[PDB]
Amino acid sequence: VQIINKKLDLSNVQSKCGSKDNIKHVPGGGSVQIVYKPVDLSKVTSKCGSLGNI
Amino acid sequence: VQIINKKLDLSNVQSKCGSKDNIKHVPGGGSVQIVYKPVDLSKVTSKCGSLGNI
Amino acid sequence: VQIINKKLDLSNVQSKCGSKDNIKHVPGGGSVQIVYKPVDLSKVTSKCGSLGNI
Repeated sequence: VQIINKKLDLSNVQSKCGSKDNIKHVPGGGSVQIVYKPVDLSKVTSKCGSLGNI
Repeated sequence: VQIINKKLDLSNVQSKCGSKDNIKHVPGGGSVQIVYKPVDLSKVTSKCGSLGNI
Repeated sequence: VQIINKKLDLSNVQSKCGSKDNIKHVPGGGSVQIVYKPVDLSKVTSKCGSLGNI
């Protein structure tokens, strides 16, 4: 009943950001979820001289 | 009944930011969750001379 | 019934930030969670000459 994963990871990231989730994973009936007036206004600048493998 | 993972990781990150989640994992019926006036005005600047393997 | 992990990790991080989660893992029905006026205002700067393996 063998399971064999053998994973190899060489990945690279310059800047990595997690989630910014407002309401998340709320199991139950008759519950109330309100998200009111969100504003994403954020800025991302990425500049690179050469991107990719080989 | 073997399980064999054998994982290898050489990965790189220059800056790593976790999540910023407002309401998260709230198990139960009849509950109230409110998230009122969120703003995200964050800035992310990434600059690189060469990004990638080999 | 072998479980065998064999994991090897050589990964690198220059700067690492944990999560900034407001309300998190709150078990119970009929409960109330309010998050009011969040502001992400953060700045992240990453500059590199060469990022990646070999």
